[PDB]
Amino acid sequence: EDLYFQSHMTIAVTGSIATDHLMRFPGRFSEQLLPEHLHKVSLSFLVDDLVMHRGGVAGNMAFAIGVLGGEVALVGAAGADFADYRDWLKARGVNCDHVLISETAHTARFTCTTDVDMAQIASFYPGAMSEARNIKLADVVSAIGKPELVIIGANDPEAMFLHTEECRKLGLAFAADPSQQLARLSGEEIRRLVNGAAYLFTNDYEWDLLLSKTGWSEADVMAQIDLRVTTLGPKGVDLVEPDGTTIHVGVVPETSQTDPTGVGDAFRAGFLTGRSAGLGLERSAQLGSLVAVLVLESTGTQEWQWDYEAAASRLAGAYGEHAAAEIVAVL
Amino acid sequence: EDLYFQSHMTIAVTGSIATDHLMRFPGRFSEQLLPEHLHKVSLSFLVDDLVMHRGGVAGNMAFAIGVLGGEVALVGAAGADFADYRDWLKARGVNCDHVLISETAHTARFTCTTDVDMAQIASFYPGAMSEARNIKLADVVSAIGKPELVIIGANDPEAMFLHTEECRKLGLAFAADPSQQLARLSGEEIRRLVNGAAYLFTNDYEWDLLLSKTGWSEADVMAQIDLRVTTLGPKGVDLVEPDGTTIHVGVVPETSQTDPTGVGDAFRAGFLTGRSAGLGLERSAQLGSLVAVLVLESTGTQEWQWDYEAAASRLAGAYGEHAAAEIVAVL
Ligand SMILES: Nc1nc(F)nc2c1ncn2[C@@H]1O[C@H](CO)[C@@H](O)[C@H]1O
Ligand SMILES: Nc1nc(F)nc2c1ncn2[C@@H]1O[C@H](CO)[C@@H](O)[C@H]1O
Repeated sequence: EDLYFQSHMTIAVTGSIATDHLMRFPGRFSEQLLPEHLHKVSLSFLVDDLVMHRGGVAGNMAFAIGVLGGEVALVGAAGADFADYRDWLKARGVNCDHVLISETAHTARFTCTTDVDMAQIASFYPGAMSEARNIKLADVVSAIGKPELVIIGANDPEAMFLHTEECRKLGLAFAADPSQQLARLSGEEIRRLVNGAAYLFTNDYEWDLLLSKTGWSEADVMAQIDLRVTTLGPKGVDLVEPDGTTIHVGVVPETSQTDPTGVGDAFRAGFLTGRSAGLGLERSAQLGSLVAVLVLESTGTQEWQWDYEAAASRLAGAYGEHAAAEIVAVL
Repeated sequence: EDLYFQSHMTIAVTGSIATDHLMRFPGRFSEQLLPEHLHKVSLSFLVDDLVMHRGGVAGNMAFAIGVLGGEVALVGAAGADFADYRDWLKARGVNCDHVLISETAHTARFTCTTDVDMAQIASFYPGAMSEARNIKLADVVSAIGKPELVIIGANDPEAMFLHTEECRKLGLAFAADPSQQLARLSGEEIRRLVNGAAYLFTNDYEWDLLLSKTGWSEADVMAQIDLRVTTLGPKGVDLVEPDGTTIHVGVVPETSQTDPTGVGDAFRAGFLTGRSAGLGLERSAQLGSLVAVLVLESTGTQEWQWDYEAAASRLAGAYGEHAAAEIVAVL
């Protein structure tokens, strides 16, 4: 029981802050993935495009929460070059006071290749991100009060656990969002991020990867968390309670599949923004699905716009008049 | 029948010229590749290392032929920054007079991630490489005479076919070495690079990929080429005649598995250098296997050294006293 004052009602977003280099491969990754050679791949894709955008899961989620009008603090480590990115985030209402700025290291670099089917293969060079393990959430809480929720996104692997442990001892609700780091984290490292999570967010691949590396069954997981949120690509999202009562919400139909980078981050930000404003699970995932498709339809993770009227109309089209009115009212 | 004078006995190396960014993932790619999710991967690897080295298959092969004392011309397209790389190559005897230097575009960039098992996943941004389709081999032959062999390595996809067609009409022997570009090339594009090749070089994965995309059987291929050379990783290399009489040569045992980038290029350069000096197929693959392991044991593709005495001793250790003496004498 933490007796310190409530930040009311700020979301703290912890996780990576990066520059993304996004490229396109005009072919199919799967077609190149021979099942008998997956033991030791040798893959090289000639790309026809390369563009740079602001990124990092925490930058992406903070940006979207800010666009949607939420109170949000970004907590992560960046290089000295961060001043410009800070102005871009501040322009959408993001509190960047608690970003650790490295004296020596460079802002992290994401290099990603997307194929015609929206599959993606990418590397992430941490640089200054590794110093996130030096950030104390206690000092953040000291300054702005207790957040209603701390998001634990992909980050310096040690930082992900330290931040989670801090949430546990400070009694802060947290969302486990290890998605992007599941490949790097050992089963032991994944297991210690999960217990007591208000939300666990992944896509279905990541859900299978998590269970595969943790050695856990779905039951083992549901006993430790308040809610599992599993995005299903073109099949929408499952929201599962520990019982588990399952709410399913289908996608907002896309007009293009441009670039899927940051789609999960956007869903999570919209959904959590919905939850913060007292919408239920179904309505929150409907709002999330909209921000998600807006990212899918643009190149880069923070290159989407928010038109209130366009939003209501689209929400109406996919979910009906009730959903659209309840959602738009909350914002 | 080309009546123009013989370059005697120059190898022309066509293919990519690049800067390589090499990174390491301290985990296993396969462990992250769920067979039921290979339909649409979502992969992101946190890397712990990033280093830059001179690269491109044609730069790599030209460098090695030059180190081994061969006469070699590098033929490809690079950016204005190429002046420095040119000095590095010229220092090892490489003729760079026929490199096309782009007035506007940047030297190509390779971004590669290697796991603990030496598996690799990479992207290649062409930049100035795309202008290789503007290079005329006829003009090269005009200047230096007919090469004894033209290597057709991974390149601008259109350039790979144009260069091959030029070899066919100029009556130049050529080696089809599409390896790195097989992922990008259509089955139609692969099929038109093969007929009449003096050598076809691939590893076994690439051999399966080639057959898979061409719709060809091994028999269909062997009827069109003079020799198939298929590297087998830790199992060495198969050299197969159209019959097919098969010569197999095992690896030179490694003291480390440092970085496998450029290992194939090195094998090909050593092997072809062997063939140029009148060694037979077995002896040429033995020399090739040595340059190959030297690359495996160093980081980068052209960061290996050539000690004549160390070479003889290692060749002796893996292949016996006869092989070592016959090989070292030729150089
Ligand atoms: N392995 C990773 N680790 C961390 F901390 N962040 C990563 C990783 N892979 C992708 N990203 C970031 O994810 C964003 C899209 O969700 C992108 O903006 C990108 O910066
Ligand atoms: N898709 C590709 N296309 C081309 F033309 N070149 C590529 C490709 N992938 C890797 N490379 C180069 O291969 C070298 C190692 O064999 C490396 O030095 C690298 O530059």
